[PDB]
Amino acid sequence: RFDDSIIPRHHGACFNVFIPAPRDITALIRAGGKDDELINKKISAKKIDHLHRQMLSFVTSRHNQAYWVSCRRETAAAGGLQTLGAFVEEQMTWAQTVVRHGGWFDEKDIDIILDTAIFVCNAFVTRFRLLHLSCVFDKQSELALIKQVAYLVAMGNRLVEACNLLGEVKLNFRGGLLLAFVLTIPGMQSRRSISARGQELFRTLLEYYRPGDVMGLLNVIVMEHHSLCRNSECAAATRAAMGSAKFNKGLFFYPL
Ligand SMILES: [Zn+2]
Repeated sequence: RFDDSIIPRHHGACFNVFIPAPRDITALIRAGGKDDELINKKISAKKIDHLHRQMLSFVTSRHNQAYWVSCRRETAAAGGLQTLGAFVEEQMTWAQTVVRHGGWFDEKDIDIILDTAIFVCNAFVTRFRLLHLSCVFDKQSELALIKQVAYLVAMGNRLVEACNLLGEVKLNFRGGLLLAFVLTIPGMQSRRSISARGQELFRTLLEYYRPGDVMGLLNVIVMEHHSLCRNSECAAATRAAMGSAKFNKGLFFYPL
């Protein structure tokens, strides 16, 4: 007797056990210039919020902005979904912060982390399509949407079309809400071109986002499909999509 059910064997590997969560940014500048495990780039929502003035004078400083922006886009062009989910996390948590402090998405003046939201978003979704979406999503109604939101963003501009498409749909299933979080900073940055119902969706996703949510949703989605998907190629593609999580040269922090 035993019962192998009470073991979360579906949870996969575990390199860090769950640990319960309870003025200098040069270490964050130096994290940006190197690839590292995310646990080495990690930081707390409230640590960043304490460091807003200072990290703001860094990301909006003119010196090397051209390099950090190209460098981030270079990583995101070659990174897998672990890199890109890391970038999406960093920018979602950064935005949420600058807003709380009275900032806004004004394309005039450059913010390193923000000036790449749309590039990073395009890159993630383009990599999402490397999955066997058909195997993953299941419900035909959900897969139908997800596949289309991925079609528009991945091919061409068409960001407004994908933002608008999401505003119409109810996002009570994980795959769509994920992609919504991905587009939330492209969404806000495109606020005066999208449907009012989009404008409201992305606004709320932004204010209701907590720093784990994107790497979380991506994790549990991939995790639970592969508790049953015995398919050899679907698993092989899932592995290709998320490459090294240690390929993040442009990333300044991984938020929590
Ligand atoms: Zn599968």
